[PDB]
Amino acid sequence: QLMNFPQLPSNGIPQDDVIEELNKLNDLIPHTQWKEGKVSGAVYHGGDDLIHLQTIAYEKYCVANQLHPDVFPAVRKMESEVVSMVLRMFNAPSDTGCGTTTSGGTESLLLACLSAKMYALHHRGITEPEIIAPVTAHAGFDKAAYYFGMKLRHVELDPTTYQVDLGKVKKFINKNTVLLVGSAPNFPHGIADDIEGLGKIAQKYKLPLHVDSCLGSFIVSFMEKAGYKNLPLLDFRVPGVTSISCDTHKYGFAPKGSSVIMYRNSDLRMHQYYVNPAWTGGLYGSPTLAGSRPGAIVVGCWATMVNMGENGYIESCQEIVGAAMKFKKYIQENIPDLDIMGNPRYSVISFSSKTLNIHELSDRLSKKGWHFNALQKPVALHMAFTRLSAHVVDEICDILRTTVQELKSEGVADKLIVGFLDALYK
Amino acid sequence: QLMNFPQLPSNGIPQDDVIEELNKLNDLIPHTQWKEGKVSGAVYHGGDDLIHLQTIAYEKYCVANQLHPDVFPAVRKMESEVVSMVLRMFNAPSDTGCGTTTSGGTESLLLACLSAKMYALHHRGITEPEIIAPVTAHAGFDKAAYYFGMKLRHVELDPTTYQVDLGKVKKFINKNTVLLVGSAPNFPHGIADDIEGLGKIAQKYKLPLHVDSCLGSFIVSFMEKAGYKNLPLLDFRVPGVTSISCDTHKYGFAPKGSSVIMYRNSDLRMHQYYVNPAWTGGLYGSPTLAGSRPGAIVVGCWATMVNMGENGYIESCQEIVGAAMKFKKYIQENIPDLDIMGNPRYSVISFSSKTLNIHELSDRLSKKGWHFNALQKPVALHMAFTRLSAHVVDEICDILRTTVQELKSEGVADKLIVGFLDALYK
Repeated sequence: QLMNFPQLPSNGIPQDDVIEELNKLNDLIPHTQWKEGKVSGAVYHGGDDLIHLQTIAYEKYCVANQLHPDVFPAVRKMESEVVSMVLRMFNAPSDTGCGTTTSGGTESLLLACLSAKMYALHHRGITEPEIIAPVTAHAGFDKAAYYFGMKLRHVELDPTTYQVDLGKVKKFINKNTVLLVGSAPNFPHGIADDIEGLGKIAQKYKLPLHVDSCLGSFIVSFMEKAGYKNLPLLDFRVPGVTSISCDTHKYGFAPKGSSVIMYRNSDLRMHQYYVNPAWTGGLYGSPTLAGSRPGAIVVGCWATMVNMGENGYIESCQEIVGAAMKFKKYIQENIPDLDIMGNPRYSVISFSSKTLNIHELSDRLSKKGWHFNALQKPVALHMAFTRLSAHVVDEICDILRTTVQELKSEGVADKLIVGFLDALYK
Repeated sequence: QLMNFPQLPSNGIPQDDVIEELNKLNDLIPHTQWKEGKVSGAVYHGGDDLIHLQTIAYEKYCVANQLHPDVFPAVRKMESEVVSMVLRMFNAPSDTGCGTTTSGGTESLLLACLSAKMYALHHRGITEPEIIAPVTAHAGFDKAAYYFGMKLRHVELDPTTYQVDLGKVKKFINKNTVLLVGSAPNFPHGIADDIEGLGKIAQKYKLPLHVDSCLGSFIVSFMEKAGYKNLPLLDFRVPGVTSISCDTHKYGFAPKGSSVIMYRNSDLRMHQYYVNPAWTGGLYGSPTLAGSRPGAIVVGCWATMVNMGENGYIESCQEIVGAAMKFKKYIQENIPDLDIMGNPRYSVISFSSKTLNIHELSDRLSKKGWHFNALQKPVALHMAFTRLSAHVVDEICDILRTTVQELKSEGVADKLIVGFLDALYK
């Protein structure tokens, strides 16, 4: 049995008695087997070898804190490089094309939102900021409206392609609209909204255009280098594109808790910064929303991108997307009871069904240890393909079986969410 | 010479060619010698042995993501423990006394602010939130007002004790006031504001009381167990105390990027959470402000607190504070040209001088490789004692020498800060 600690021990336990417990924890208390590619997301690589790299890199820069460039210059140099490499993947202006680093993919979105808020509030003085984005967007956009007190307006989609209706959005352009969003790809259905034709509308109403490539990251960019044709534009080559998010801790396989927000020029990110010279403790200047920052993490991110190179994320994209498509084809050819959502061109595959109760089906799967992300409006579920789940041949026959087992069988919910949040500390 | 990367390499370089570069970086590009205890802050421990622990712990839980408790349960169990141990250090109600974990010490402050904003906006419906705090507070409080659009009102201090004037604050109690802050200790001067007598005023105007112990962390709490007398109350034993911040990545020696925010009951933190069931991608529920979170970091934090135990942070407090006091005494007995700021009872020591130009003095030191935090209003400087700088006997004779070398010698600055922020990516 493993020992728990309601409070600090009388005497500190040796390092040896610790790692033993660090293993007792992994070995004992059961969990979802991500190592066996049974989770849609969470772990995106899992390679014992890769982990070891970012582990020793962690050790080298364990104390690193981006708050102090004068003390940790190498970390500064490695960030300027990371952002630089990511900028080239999305073909940002080699001239004014700047960028910045963030923690989670969520912080990246909030910084693009704060950028537009304090921008339109500087060139238009909008006292009532208003952000508009697809319903298929990410909760990261729904947070910004809550925190910054902005007005978030959801826009419905095209029932056929499941993309975004570029017409309904026009009906929402106001004197308060500060930015328009285009998830590419979105989290729910993994389908890139019309971006190539969205960099034209942005130019019309002089509004900032943000692309939520947090999920796409190192897949969408390499779709072209992987040898895939008929692919829209999802980046700065689209003149109407302002900012672009990208999670390196996702499909970059970088240490969890590392993403990047990009811009077309510096005067934009200027509005995402915080400046307070008046402060007595000195004169703060957070490039992001955080004070002290985990230097090691970004270093581990820098090391993976080099160890992988441009050739790595190709053999990565080809593999991941390769499986996602094989998956899609199998649930079309076989498993006739399922319905693909739109035309997933990438590594994320979504689907639904009116013949079966998808809600119960999900439970039938989770009971077998396989966890698909449960969706709503419409009620569905998907599988974000990772290197681990890239061993798909198994869970294709698995889902068919489960579907075979299905057909062979004759109020304010706001208060509930808070409950399982408090339950994370007992 | 070290190789730089404007973009991803043609072919990924072997792990071996990476760690070599990871060392070339440390070895080559010069930096401030924190290992020699020449930095007031940044690195708080630096122990090769300790680092190794949190390094292998990192490896065990490298993929860990707090977004998925069902996948990483051990991380859940270790967080519930961490918060639990920290709660006991500050003597929170063993009944309703709850808590939560955060990234940087900054996020912890913002969550206490959002807590009060969405609280007074729920029980009083205050459309114009108003936060009041000492000028000696932290920039973390100045950020919340900027992001959440709250009104931050600074309050001056007592010219003699350098604490906070509990009278001037009374003159600011409004129908918009949502919380009062009490830095303990503050960053600028490392002097704990009157908290023992501040838990009485909080009860008067039924306002939430937040203690910024982000800097004090594992020092203030252990001041009593270290064998020190005549110590005010800086925690929940003060009935008027609502929330309390604490940076574990500071004096806890935990992996950088880990702090904790505490409450007296759950209904408080309830307001710091984010809830969005309406979201189509599912039903988000961020306990903090972040999406995906670095599980490894909190695990490394959990491992240090156990390896240290309650006996570790005593031999820690006794050592750190021991040096800070020896430092203070030496600049009083010797170095008659300096003036201690108030009565620093802890590990942080601040001072000033009218005889010498402190600004130039700071430069004289930084030129010798010794970096003290430059302060303003009043123009001064301090030294936050870490385990490394806890070898003080040296830099006491160093500062005297530098002072000896001193006396032996016959517009909108807002636009400037943004400059050195953009310069972090070239």
